[PDB]
Amino acid sequence: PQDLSEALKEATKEVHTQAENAEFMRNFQKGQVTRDGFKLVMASLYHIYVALEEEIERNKESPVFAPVYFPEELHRKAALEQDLAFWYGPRWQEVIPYTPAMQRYVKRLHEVGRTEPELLVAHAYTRYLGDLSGGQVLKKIAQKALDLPSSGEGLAFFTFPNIASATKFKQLYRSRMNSLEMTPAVRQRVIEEAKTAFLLNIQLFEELQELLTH
Ligand code: HEM
Repeated sequence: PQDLSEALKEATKEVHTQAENAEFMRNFQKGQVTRDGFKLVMASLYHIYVALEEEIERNKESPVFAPVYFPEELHRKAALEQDLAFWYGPRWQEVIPYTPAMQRYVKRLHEVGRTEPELLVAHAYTRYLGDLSGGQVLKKIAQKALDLPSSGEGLAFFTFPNIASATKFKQLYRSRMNSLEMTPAVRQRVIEEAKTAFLLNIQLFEELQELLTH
């Protein structure tokens, strides 16, 4: 399609399904998530978003990323810090896992931000528009599965408080994505990088399910 936002959506349909089909996500969707499994995905997300948000800050004034720079609206590191303090306690930094599959994803995010920053939009699309677009169904599942106390914390990640309307915001973000100027080669690489981002998530899911089933 002409618009990058539509090109991305169409090009990643089949890997999104692969993610939906991954065993860990099948189980999450059938509501068979455990607190230990949930904790692991929240730890994963912290590492991913620390790396992604570091590289967005690095490249925020670059013409290859500035049009989609929305820090107040989208930043997730602080929310995940709040959440991990709940799930892993006050010493969470010293005890959260940082696994090889998590490292693989973080490594690629830094390579992209430092040496192929034109591709960073692919990673911000995959994470932010996915977490925003899917956050509604994704949260629903946990709360009814995790039996959390009524302690007012642990799921801040699933609320973007500086977005009053997700629908308006997605429209805006897509608009901005579409205003990026790129050659056909870069556009091709951006699309492939969005597929790569999905596969990095899928391989993570495969690792976490392994870790949880000993
Ligand atoms: C069990 C797994 C998953 C479920 C149930 C699912 C849920 C959703 C929902 C409900 C939407 C709405 C579609 C729309 O935009 O109209 C969607 C969008 C999307 N999700 Fe997921 N998702 C899952 C896995 C993931 C993963 C692992 C990623 C990436 C890390 C992801 C990235 C995306 C993206 C980028 C979109 C937005 C598409 C676009 O508008 O271009 N999803 N997903």
